[PDB]
Amino acid sequence: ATVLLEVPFSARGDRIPDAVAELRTREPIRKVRTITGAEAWLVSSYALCTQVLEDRRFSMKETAAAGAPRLNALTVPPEVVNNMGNIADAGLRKAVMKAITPKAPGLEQFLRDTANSLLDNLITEGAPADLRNDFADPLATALHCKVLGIPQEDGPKLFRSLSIAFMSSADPIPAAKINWDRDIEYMAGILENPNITTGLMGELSRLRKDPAYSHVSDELFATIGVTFFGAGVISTGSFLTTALISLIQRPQLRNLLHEKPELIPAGVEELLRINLSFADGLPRLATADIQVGDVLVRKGELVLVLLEGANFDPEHFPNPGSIELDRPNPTSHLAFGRGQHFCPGSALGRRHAQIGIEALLKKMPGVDLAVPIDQLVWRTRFQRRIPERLPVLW
Ligand code: HEM
Ligand SMILES: O=C1N[C@@H](Cc2ccc(O)cc2)CN[C@H]1Cc1ccc(O)cc1
Repeated sequence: ATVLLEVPFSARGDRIPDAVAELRTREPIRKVRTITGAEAWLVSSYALCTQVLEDRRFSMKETAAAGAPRLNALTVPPEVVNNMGNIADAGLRKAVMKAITPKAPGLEQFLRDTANSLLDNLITEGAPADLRNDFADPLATALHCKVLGIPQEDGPKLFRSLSIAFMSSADPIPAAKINWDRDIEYMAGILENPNITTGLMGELSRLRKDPAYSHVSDELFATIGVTFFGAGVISTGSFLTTALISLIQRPQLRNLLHEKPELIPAGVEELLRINLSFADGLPRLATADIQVGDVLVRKGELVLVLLEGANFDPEHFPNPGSIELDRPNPTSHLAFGRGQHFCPGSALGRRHAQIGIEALLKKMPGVDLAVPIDQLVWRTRFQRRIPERLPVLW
């Protein structure tokens, strides 16, 4: 006798498990057990993943309902699971989007200057260098302080909440509440700080005093700052880190992008497609009985949309494990999701990775791992797959 298949399969972000293609072929929707002990439906084909993400009856908000089967414990208040819905209901979606575009004057130059400064410091210090802790994550942090309009010196402490805030735990996490409440207090102070007049927080600060937003809660305004900092920093830092591994393990591609940097955007789109940064499927709770492939999902059941299931599906992306810069459907991957909850920071995430990679290839054309790849230490029970350190030489 064996127990029901458990998720996630592996915390490693450098290889996709063979089990993914086996499930996709044999049972592209099948029952699994999550870390909390709940059962869920794991969806692993492109066709079924998109079906779920495109049907709002598979609800993100309802995953926070008391008594629901859970993928993991909440690390935020339950209402914050509906964060984007709350922002939209407050009439703030357009303003938040506009504030997080990479097209803001001087923003791309700031990303370039910051990436170049971080790389120059690594070169001065000498190999080995840690590309996660001393490149990708500080670049993500600096970017988000700039986008938010908050002091660069405040970034490191906000960043240190993230190793806990983005845990994927079976049980509630006491430290997550301590950090959440403290970070909310910080953002509430930013809204009242007369010096904060730029970026997302400067815009929220002004809208907060505009009569057309007088009944939007101060709780929501502070929550937008904490959540966009956290989601953006963890997602960009983690994606860039693991994309650097994907690139370092593909020296022919690395050489091609070094030689022809105009191919970097197409390269980043493929690095997004093959990315294993999301450690768990995207969760949704069924609000009705809905047929998904051979399974009638019942109201109240949990569904997990496995992004690498979709993104490595050979029926949608032939030769899925290969980075091919001339695919006919290059942006049709699910790295930023699909449907109602499509990533609001997608353009900024793409630009962060493009500039980070462009700068690294110019500064360190000979970049390579400084340890055998198996020696990377993959963070466990986390919402992202990331190596704890990424030691390189050049
Ligand atoms: C490479 C970088 C990024 C990746 C791969 C990524 C990926 C994703 C994915 C897959 C989703 C959909 C989740 C779902 O449907 O359950 C999402 C949602 C979200 N992301 Fe991103 N993200 C990235 C960057 C960012 C940035 C830069 C920000 C903000 C500054 C951001 C903010 C958010 C937020 C707030 C949501 C929730 C949207 C909703 O619920 O409607 N992301 N992201
Ligand atoms: O915008 C959001 N949208 C939802 C997206 C979501 C839903 C369910 C999950 O299992 C994971 C993420 C959750 N809260 C935020 C993301 C977030 C989470 C934790 C933090 O400490 C900071 C920012």
